[PDB]
Amino acid sequence: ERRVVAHMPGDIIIGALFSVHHQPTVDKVHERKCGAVREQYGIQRVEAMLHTLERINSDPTLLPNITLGCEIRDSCWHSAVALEQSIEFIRDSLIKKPIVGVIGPGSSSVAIQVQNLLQLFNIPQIAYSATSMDLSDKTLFKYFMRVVPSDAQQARAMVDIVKRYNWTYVSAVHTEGNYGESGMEAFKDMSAKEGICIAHSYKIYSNAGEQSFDKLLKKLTSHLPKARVVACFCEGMTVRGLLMAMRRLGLAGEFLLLGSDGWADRYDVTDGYQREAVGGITIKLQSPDVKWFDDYYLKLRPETNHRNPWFQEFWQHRFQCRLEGFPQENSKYNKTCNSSLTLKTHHVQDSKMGFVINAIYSMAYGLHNMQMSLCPGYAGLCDAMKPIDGRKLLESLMKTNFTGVSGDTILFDENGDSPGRYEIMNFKEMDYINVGSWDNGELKMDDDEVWSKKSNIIRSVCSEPCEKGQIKVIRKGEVSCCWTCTP
Amino acid sequence: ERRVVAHMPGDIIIGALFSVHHQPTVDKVHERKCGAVREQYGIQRVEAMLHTLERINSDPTLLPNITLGCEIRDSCWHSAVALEQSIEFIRDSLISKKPIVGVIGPGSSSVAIQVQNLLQLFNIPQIAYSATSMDLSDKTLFKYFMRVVPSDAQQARAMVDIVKRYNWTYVSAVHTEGNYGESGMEAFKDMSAKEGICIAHSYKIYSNAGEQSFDKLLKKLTSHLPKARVVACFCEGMTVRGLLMAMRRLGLAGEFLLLGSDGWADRYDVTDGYQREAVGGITIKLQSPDVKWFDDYYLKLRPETNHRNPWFQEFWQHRFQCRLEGFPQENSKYNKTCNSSLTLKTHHVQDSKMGFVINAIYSMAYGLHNMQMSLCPGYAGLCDAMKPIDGRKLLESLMKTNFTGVSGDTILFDENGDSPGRYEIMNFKEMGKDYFDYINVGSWDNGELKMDDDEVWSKKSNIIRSVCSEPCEKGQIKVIRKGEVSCCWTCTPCKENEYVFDEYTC
Ligand SMILES: *[C@@H]1O[C@H](CO)[C@@H](O)[C@H](O)[C@H]1NC(C)=O
Ligand SMILES: *[C@@H]1O[C@H](CO)[C@@H](O)[C@H](O)[C@H]1NC(C)=O
Ligand SMILES: *[C@@H]1O[C@H](CO)[C@@H](O)[C@H](O)[C@H]1NC(C)=O
Ligand SMILES: *[C@@H]1O[C@H](CO)[C@@H](O)[C@H](O)[C@H]1NC(C)=O
Ligand SMILES: *[C@@H]1O[C@H](CO)[C@@H](O)[C@H](O)[C@H]1NC(C)=O
Ligand SMILES: *[C@@H]1O[C@H](CO)[C@@H](O)[C@H](O)[C@H]1NC(C)=O
Ligand SMILES: [Mg+2]
Repeated sequence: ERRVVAHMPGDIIIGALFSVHHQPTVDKVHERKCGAVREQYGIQRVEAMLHTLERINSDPTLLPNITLGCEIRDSCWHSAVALEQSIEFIRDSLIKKPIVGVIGPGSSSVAIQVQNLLQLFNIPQIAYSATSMDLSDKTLFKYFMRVVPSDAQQARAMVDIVKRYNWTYVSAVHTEGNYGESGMEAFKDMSAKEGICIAHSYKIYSNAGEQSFDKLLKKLTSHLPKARVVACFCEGMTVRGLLMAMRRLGLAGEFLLLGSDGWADRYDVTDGYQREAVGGITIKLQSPDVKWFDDYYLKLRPETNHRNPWFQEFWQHRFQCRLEGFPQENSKYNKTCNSSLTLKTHHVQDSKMGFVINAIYSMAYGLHNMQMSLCPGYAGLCDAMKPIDGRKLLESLMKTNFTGVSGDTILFDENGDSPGRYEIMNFKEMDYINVGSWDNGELKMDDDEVWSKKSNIIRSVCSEPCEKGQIKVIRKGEVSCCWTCTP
Repeated sequence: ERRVVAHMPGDIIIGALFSVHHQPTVDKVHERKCGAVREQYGIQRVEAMLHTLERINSDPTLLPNITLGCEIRDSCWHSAVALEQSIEFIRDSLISKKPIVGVIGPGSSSVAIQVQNLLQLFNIPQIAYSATSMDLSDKTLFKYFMRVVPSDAQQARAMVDIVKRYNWTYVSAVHTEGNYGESGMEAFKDMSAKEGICIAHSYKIYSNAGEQSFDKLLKKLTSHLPKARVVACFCEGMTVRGLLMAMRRLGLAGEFLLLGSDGWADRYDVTDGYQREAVGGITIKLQSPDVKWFDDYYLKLRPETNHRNPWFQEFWQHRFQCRLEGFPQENSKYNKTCNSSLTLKTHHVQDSKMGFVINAIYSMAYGLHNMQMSLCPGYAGLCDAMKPIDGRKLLESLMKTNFTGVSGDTILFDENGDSPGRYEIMNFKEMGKDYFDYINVGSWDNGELKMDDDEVWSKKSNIIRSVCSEPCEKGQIKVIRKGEVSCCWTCTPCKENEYVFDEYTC
């Protein structure tokens, strides 16, 4: 109740919807009472927003004589609360200091709802983790950009990997959802057009159980001789459940798991089942650590950081102590916060931190190019920039081309989507180790590191090529890659 | 004469009078045979017209589903030829094909006066891009005249507020006699006198005499050396250079402060090689940024491709002093032949008032758009109320027009069809090893005068004082009206038995 907002003043104010708290319980959905505080998706991304705007105001090349402000609201990873705060943006325009554009939110569905709201008022929205290829349609989501690649780009990466190693007959398993269905149908179309055959579409949920995973493993073994590669558009723990199935049913290394981004180099899926895990090839989303972010965030102190209102709550929650003498001091904590406490103690940077920073820079560069166009000779905001036109800002943001925080030359296509830049990992008995890269179609790889020799490359084919004497290829009737050699 | 016209088709056609050629020789004024081609005032402004109409037709927000055409005629900077071409405008208007809705230009203020006197007879709105003379401010006499440039009176107001800001009560005045000197000087006199500033004397000097008259006038200016030191200069370009040559000759090196006009704003040919006496002067420059997209268009042009501009072959041959072999408009008497490597980027200088030409074209376009939005509310193109366009209605729309210019300016016209003044103040300072340069010191935006006080002067003591009489002691004031000047008094002791009635008499 009476939600707080971390807002920074400036000549231009950019809205931000971060997931500071967890989504409310099933009970309080009609009440909108968020859960515990979130470290990575919350406080870290809020501080990223704040310090990135500070660093952008510091830069004299980008937006000179203009101050960038923000208004950071808690989305709580739930469509309803995000809609509440987006409505607060829409009314807070009212025309103090209207919101030019919104950053986020996290979830793709929550992003869809926030976009359906914002496009009604011509407010450009840039996402940092919304990947579902439903948002690629710009007739339905006119003002939606994103610095992350769609799920279709990842399915394209898997298609070209299966292509490169001449795997014509492959099985398919996906975690059913708005990600499984999407990635799997994109993979099906792309593979079928490239000349690859699928056994059929297998869907397994993560919370099925330790018997449905075994039934699905047997349904996958029902194609044991011909197919050996299982294209896996799967969540994180779905791969661990299938590795537990490989342990149970004793299929140790009888199949090749082409892992998705859910299982990229995340140890918690393999550890203690590393036996069956060896051999798998996984797609990881290339995300380097933003050094200067860590340098800023790890120095923070609740004694000093007052602009982030959730930082006192976060300090008490992370260290399970009580910030004695502070305004947001909470009881029910037995221990008291020691002055030695530091954020460096077991610090893990946010998964997609680089993408949050890149989206903030995307908004900043769009505003800067709009100022350079509308106000040619002016340094700050001339009368064409007062007020900023949402339509014109969108026009500029669609054209935006800049070099990201990690060296990426990030730019948006006609559909407001960003190019895919993944790195391929192989789980080898030495750990996930890098084996190649995928840059928007350009697939380079270390062929003689995933396999020792050219003979070791597992073959996945339904029917062997017909004899030079006995050539006549005849379609059996069930699959296109299964023929009968007749005279 | 069979003059050629650069015309572009459209649903609405806008006339334009640009100065493609020089004005005819004194002999051929009754013959109307124009001179050499002009790069900046000519070809550049013609291409500006054409490409600006292209870019406006590209915009779906401004005039959607309507095509803007034009008819670009050579005014030759001479009243007679401009009247000829304006007559062709008004007659193919009367005949209907494709009447001329409005005219852009011309350049000269006198030629603008004549063209306006012609056009207003047929209710054709005219927008000027360089006609500044404040004679055109009267709308009872020039009912259909707009202009995106400020009047000369706005510039005199800028000088008045500059003299005001630095407490310069007693200043001398010099102007180049003409339709600009007289105007600016009388406006300055009225404004200064109302603000509380006195004039030492108003000297008028012509640009063509000199080397004796400049020295006599410099001596007449020195006849007030101690009291007055600031000389408000409503002067042409080379008049300031003549006065700097006088300062060189008579050895008055930095004995006076020259408050320069737009004739000498950052115009180097006035200072160069006399930069010694030029240092210190404060000049008003008309803020004109470079139109990037214009250059991007113009510098790519090629006579092999550009056929819509008929003068482009002549211009290509003249600028590069070569011969366009194999072309229809190929001219002899050129010894060299045109190389295929030749580019317009070679020593390119954008037109002085290019932004204003583009802003005038946009003014006409936005006026037409607002007229279409009013007459035809739901319609996209031209309904029957827009067929035909009423000159009176178009004028009504253009007077109310308010839009954001090419450079971010909020261009709008007042009740007198004049635009707000947006000037920038320059100071000629010695910047290091023999590097003399005009440097920005502040801005004047229709009354709002911002400035960098501690950059034109190092300290508050360095600010030159220009005052006739020092303030009288508070006890014994008795300021005496001599009878000749309004603010030049003599401080006298008030009679011991008399009382201090006011600050003027006892
Ligand atoms: C504008 O920016 C310059 C640096 O580029 C700075 O020196 C100046 O103080 C700024 N002025 C305003 C009014 O922001
Ligand atoms: C992106 O911008 C750079 C300049 O920083 C330019 O060289 C490059 O061609 C641009 N690329 C695209 C695709 O616009
Ligand atoms: C206006 O022009 C567009 C093309 O830009 C065309 O599709 C549309 O049909 C036109 N509208 C009318 C009413 O003619
Ligand atoms: C002008 O005089 C007033 C006092 O009448 C003073 O306050 C002001 O600073 C002066 N301005 C300048 C530029 O000297
Ligand atoms: C054309 O230009 C090139 C480069 O400027 C020059 O080397 C060449 O000699 C020129 N050709 C003629 C015929 O002058
Ligand atoms: C802009 O134009 C409108 C015409 O409707 C006028 O009322 C308004 O005063 C103009 N803006 C300014 C700042 O004068
Ligand atoms: Mg900045």
